[PDB]
Amino acid sequence: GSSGSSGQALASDSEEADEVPEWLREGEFVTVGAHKTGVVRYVGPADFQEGTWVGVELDLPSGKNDGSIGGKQYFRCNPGYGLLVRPSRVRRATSGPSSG
Repeated sequence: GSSGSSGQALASDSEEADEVPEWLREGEFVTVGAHKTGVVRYVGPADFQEGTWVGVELDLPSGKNDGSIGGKQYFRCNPGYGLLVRPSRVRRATSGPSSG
């Protein structure tokens, strides 16, 4: 068993945490694994859960929390157009190569 490519690249595979990227911030376009795209509206820890959370606004109806969760609110826009996921569930999009 030997393919064309070969070699190791030890980088990150020991300390797995919820590190919050630098690009992550309010007014920043991003995408999710299974939650479509959405702009960041909130970025900070929670009260019910530990770690760091990221409020992503979904232009389309497919979220869970209508701006607030378990009482406490973070962002308000419309019922059925809000969601809050961890940084791990958020990636940079930077869409708009030519058009907008």
